[PDB]
Amino acid sequence: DNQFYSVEVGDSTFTVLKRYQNLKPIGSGAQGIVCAAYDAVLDRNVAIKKLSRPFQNQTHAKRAYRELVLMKCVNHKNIISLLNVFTPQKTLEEFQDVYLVMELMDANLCQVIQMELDHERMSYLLYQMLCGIKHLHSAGIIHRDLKPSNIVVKSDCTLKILDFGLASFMMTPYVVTRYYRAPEVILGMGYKENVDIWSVGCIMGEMVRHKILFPGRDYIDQWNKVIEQLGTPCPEFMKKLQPTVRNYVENRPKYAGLTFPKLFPDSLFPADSEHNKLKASQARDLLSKMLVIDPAKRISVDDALQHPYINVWYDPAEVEAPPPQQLDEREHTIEEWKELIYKEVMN
Ligand SMILES: O=C1c2ccccc2-c2n[nH]c3cccc1c23
Repeated sequence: DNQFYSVEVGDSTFTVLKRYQNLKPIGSGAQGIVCAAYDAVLDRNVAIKKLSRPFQNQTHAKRAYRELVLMKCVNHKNIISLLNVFTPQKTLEEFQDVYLVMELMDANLCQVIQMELDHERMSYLLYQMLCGIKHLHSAGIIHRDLKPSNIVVKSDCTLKILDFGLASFMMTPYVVTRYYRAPEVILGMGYKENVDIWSVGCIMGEMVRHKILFPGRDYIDQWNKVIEQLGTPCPEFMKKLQPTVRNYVENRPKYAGLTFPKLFPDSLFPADSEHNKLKASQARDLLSKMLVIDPAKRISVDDALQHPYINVWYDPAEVEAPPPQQLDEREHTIEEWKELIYKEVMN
């Protein structure tokens, strides 16, 4: 009595439990391919993500295992919830693919970016974003890899962050995105919680300009786009850079960097009225507090959530609450990773 059936979607095959019906493509990325589907058991729509051979490389396998262990433990209204996990393969020897069933959303942030939002929507999206980051932080997790493709939303303006971020060489088709990586994390500097504020900043700025703030072919080219617009960091900051780095950085063409009002003119914001003009200045202020090269001066999540522009949706229940009560860290080989993932999936 088999409980699986296969269907073609995109240029790949999905083999799932019969409960999942009428699958339909909805995008793809690095971690894998995703589908939309109706779940007859729960009588609702779900998102089904297929991880093909997650154990193929160390990093890829650590990501899968981690996301899998944390997706069952944490449970915040802004973190994507895992509904079910399964593999069609029935023995460790044959074990190949893993399927994650999650709540279905209507679009990722890349799409939202392509459009304009009113101050009310934009601030709400940002509120939920920072709120999710605060929950992760209080659980000892610091993302460090927040980007628009990792965030999804629904029509009712609800938002959820997908993966849990970062914890070897790679040549796979997976892009080398790093446009959203904080400066300190780039120049090998150490980092802290507020390292995520920089990403939110890049994302917020991108939702306003509708363009990647810092387009960089390579981590070297990116640093330029950063300095050009934001200007060169203060000497003190440099004193904090490693010799090998402070050298390259301090010998890099200096820059004044365009002011914030210029970087985010009133034309990118609704200037309908005084209320909107006032809201546009408060957004600009928030951006100038998050897009700070030197983290020492960059605002924190708790402060960002109190910012006038965001404060509007504050709620002491969704912010200050008791976070969740197996955390690996040892490197393993492909084979060990495959059994670890398999045992996890099989429980
Ligand atoms: O990539 C998407 C995605 C992309 C566009 C629209 C909805 C979703 C969506 N809804 N739930 C999940 C769970 C994981 C990934 C994704 C989703």
